[PDB]
Amino acid sequence: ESADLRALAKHLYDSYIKSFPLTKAKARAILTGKTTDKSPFVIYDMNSLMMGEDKIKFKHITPLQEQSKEVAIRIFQGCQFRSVEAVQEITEYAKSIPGFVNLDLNDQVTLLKYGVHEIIYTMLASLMNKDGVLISEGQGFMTREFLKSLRKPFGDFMEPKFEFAVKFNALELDDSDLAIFIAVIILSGDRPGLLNVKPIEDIQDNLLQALELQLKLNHPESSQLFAKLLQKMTDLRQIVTEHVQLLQVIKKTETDMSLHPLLQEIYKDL
Amino acid sequence: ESADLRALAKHLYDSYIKSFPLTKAKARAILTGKTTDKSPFVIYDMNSLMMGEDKIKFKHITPLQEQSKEVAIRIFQGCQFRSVEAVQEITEYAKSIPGFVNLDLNDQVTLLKYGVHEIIYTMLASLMNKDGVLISEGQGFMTREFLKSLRKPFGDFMEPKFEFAVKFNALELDDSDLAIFIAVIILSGDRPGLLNVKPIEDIQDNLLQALELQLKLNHPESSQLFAKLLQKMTDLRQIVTEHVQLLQVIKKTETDMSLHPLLQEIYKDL
Ligand SMILES: O=C(O)[C@H](Cc1ccccc1)Oc1ccc(-c2ccccc2)cc1
Repeated sequence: ESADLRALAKHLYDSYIKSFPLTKAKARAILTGKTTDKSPFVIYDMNSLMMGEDKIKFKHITPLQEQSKEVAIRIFQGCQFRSVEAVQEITEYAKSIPGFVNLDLNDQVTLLKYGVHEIIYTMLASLMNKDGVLISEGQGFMTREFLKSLRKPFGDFMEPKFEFAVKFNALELDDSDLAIFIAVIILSGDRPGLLNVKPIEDIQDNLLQALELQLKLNHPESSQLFAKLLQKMTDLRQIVTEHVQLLQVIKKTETDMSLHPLLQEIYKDL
Repeated sequence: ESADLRALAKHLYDSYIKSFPLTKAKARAILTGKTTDKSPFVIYDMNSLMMGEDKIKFKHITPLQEQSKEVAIRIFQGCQFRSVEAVQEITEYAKSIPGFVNLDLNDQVTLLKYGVHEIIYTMLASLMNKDGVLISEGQGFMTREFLKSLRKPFGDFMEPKFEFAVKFNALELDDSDLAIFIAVIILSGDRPGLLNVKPIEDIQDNLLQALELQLKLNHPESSQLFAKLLQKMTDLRQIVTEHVQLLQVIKKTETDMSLHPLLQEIYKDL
């Protein structure tokens, strides 16, 4: 019954909004979109970063570039802190999806563990455009040009995403679309370790139906959109694979240090 | 109109039969040991592989292996024969896809370059069951167990495809289904290098409509099969990749060998 799907879509959309601070609507208005009433603090150079990290609401480190920690490492470490926040926001949204909390606790952990990266890159695209990504609750903007002028290892760290984001955003999806999509991702069924796949695919199936209806009604002239969105899941997978790679590579730069114990402890890998 | 779509499905199914000698239909008939009009010779060890050259058209070596192109090599030399055989075939099927031959000559080469291996592992699935795969046009059956006990590297060339096959075959798709799915794979548009994307996406958007109707009609009691099928394309991409990196391994540990030109031309790391 379409009566239930429309209902399921509104529920999830509602949770998505109350779960994620920066929405794509809120992000798009700030971005390319005009809507100028509080412009962001651009970061196009080493000086932009420095001459700004001391005036931007950031809770980790301040501008100190001169034989005192490097810029390429400070930015990466910075994205890990934030991704720990996102993981928490995603976990909360996961518990709003009908059926998720009723699943075996182990599988819930497995679904989150293996779906968090795909969700993050999907939402990252809401903050990015061909020229950069919004930063800090949408208070800054780190240009795409800067990010590529980063150290030898971090130079390819964000370029692939930018390429994915541009294609993904061409779909012109809104938060009500992304909400259902993000749920489909969480409720996969192919994640390794699942103890009871039936309920998971049962829910994904119901989420997939909602998503389909949501796209037909919300984008009536955008043919086969549903199909395009699902085939984007192939792109995210590579994005996640390719990500664990550069990670292992980075895991061969900074390592043995006695001050990282309880700090590294908080930032395992995901 | 859903009538042109049905006509497209029929058209495609028709060219599919005309380009592929061993359909899933014939393959399943041979695999269901019940149908004994012509059963296969089961390869599951050296003696079997050895005797396999008597009841099959195995032009390879029957006697000693190691000091004369070991068993492993022999098996993959043939494998290589099949891919090129499949490429030429898939290449023939592609020309039947409406509009494909009208695309930019270069894009045609790109659609095939990235499409053909995803298609080969899709169709290869029709020849597998949890236990093994039919070889030499169904005349033979090589055990999954035997294939996995080969030399350190060659040993794990097929396992990831058997795992794909087991879950992909659970979808119970038939030749008329795969025909349209196989066409959706080629007419991607997200393939690297494509000079002209719009025209390509107009064809695929057409192929996806067809496939959607085909699945609803041919598998009415199968919810979200369409979606399930499209997500399977993510598995395909991954399989292609692990494969190439394996090929790169042999390329270094076997300098006396050779990866066929056509396959070499198609393959590019990264
Ligand atoms: O990569 C390819 O194009 C094919 C794809 C394929 C794999 C399994 C069944 C049918 C096709 O798989 C090959 C794997 C190994 C080899 C090979 C050839 C000579 C020596 C060592 C490996 C050739 C093809």
